[PDB]
Amino acid sequence: GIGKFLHXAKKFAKAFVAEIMN
Amino acid sequence: GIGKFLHXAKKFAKAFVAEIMN
Amino acid sequence: GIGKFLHXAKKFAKAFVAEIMN
Amino acid sequence: GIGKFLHXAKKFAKAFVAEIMN
Repeated sequence: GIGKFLHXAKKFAKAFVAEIMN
Repeated sequence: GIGKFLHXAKKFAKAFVAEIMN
Repeated sequence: GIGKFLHXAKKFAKAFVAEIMN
Repeated sequence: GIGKFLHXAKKFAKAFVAEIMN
């Protein structure tokens, strides 16, 4: 899905942000 | 941590790929 | 009806997202 | 392209107007 794909990016965006913070 | 973060990357990678193959 | 209208909407959403990525 | 996307918008607008005008 296109929804799946974008709600994919959002998860990775958030994991990225959590991690640069650590 | 890393595992969780790569396993974020992995899901985005695989969803990005499924999306381009439609 | 609804099915045809929603599937109008879905085509715009897909074209919109494509357009912003290109 | 822009042509494709614009002619996405047009189909959506036509589907919306036709839906909502009952």
